[PDB]
Amino acid sequence: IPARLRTLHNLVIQYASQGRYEVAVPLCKQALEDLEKTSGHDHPDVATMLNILALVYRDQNKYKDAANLLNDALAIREKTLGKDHPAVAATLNNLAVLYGKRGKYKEAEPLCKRALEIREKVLGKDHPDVAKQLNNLALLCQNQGKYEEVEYYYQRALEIYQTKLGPDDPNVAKTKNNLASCYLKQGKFKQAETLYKEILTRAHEREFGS
Repeated sequence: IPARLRTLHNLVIQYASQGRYEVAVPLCKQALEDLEKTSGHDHPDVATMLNILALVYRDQNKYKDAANLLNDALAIREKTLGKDHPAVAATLNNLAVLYGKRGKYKEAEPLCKRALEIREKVLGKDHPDVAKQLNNLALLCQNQGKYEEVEYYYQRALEIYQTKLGPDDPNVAKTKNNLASCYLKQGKFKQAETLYKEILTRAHEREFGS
């Protein structure tokens, strides 16, 4: 991300995190206006700026306002960076999240799957950004009740995370809790209780010393 933009990012998110949207929002909109003046609309820095203001709106739960901006950012990024660029998968995942926040889980799912395929096609089927996207897809299938698909995506992500980061990785514990719940939802008690035992024991192990 360009340097003068992330400084603005830090400043605006600081304001947002104090609930001071009356300052965060004008700063983003003016910065967007001034960016457009310098480089015209179809420029990566404009998409980046739109993503910052979409985050601020999301932080206020203005979900449809945020999607409008990211839909604009997505078209910019596809034209300027390409249909398979990682930033396009980033913008697709955020749109999947915003549609899901409006109960529009059937619109969300293609967007999230595309972001997954983009990340596999760039980072390889084993990258942990793929696991992260898998966790995001799993959560969306859960809100549609597709528990066999949830369990598949969580297993894939647990395997990426645990074979590629530590067994003591925050995400490994996070993905194990998610999958454990999903087993219990399905009635697969002995699979659910196998995972729960691991979580407890490893937690006890972490606090205890050598």
